Amino acid sequence: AQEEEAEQNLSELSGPWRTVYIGSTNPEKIQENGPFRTYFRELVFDDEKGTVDFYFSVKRDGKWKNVHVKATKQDDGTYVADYEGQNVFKIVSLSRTHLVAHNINVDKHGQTTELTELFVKLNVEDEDLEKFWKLTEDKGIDKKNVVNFLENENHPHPE
Amino acid sequence: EEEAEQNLSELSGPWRTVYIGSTNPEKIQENGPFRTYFRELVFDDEKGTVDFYFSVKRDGKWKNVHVKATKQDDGTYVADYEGQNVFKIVSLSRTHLVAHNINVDKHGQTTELTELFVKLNVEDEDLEKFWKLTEDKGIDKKNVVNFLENENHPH
Ligand SMILES: O=C(c1ccccc1)c1ccccc1
Ligand SMILES: O=C(c1ccccc1)c1ccccc1
Repeated sequence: AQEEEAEQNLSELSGPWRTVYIGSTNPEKIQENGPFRTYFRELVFDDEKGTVDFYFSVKRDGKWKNVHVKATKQDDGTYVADYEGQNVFKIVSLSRTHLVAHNINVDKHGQTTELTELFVKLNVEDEDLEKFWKLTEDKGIDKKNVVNFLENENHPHPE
Repeated sequence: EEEAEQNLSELSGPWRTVYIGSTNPEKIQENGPFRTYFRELVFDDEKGTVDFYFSVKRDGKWKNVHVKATKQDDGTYVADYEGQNVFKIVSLSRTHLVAHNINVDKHGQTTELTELFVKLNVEDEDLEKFWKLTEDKGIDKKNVVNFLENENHPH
């Protein structure tokens, strides 16, 4: 026989995530204007369809682009996705706080690039959200006069 | 299983704004001085100060701003930024900060703000796992980009 089915409950991990480090066997891919110099914003895991949606930003041709990629899991355990070629992505380490992954990309010219990455989750606990809303209510502030900086398109540029 | 010793200076590092509320909506609307995107906070126990590093859009352009707040005997902080500010920390832990700020501008107008900020924690064991994986794939350390420091020092 082989290995047995892997238990999964990644739905919980969905939410805002950020890029910490990305390594590459080909520096061109992550250098300025590179296709994989990706600033993550959000990750959504769906245990039913067995997919992962990536929402990130990349600067291309001097302009900033918000990209949405959808990855599909395989019996293999790895995920496949189309972005600047074909990608085979593997989650090496995962938890409520971090994600260490390895990705293999083959561009249109058949060039194979291997990338490693570390991403961290921006966790907002319910207890702390309640403390904010109560405080906000005590100061007589209208829910309408509250801005969400986690999901706002009008944000600073890292480069 | 181990955890770093808890210290105030241990709270220093990359922080992000989650929510900001204002009694005066104009202060946090686009081009408002308090629509602040936090980058880093630096706490200093000995000196009784907190250094704020954030970005704010003004006249269609992003500005990086640094503000140093000083603690008072009553535990609150004072800071000079678009008038005088009295900053109060309502709840603080390794992962979150809830604060109340009172601001009085150069015209005598008072605005009361509330905010929820979160810290971006990078654990030592997670960094090691990343570096072990990176070397396993024969990736040179100079072929690695630090995205966190780019976002913390934008332009
Ligand atoms: O930005 C990555 C990526 C972006 C879009 C599709 C697949 C992967 C990536 C980089 C390094 C490791 C793992 C994933
Ligand atoms: O922008 C804030 C601020 C920035 C610099 C000095 C004082 C206050 C702030 C926002 C929300 C809650 C508490 C304080």
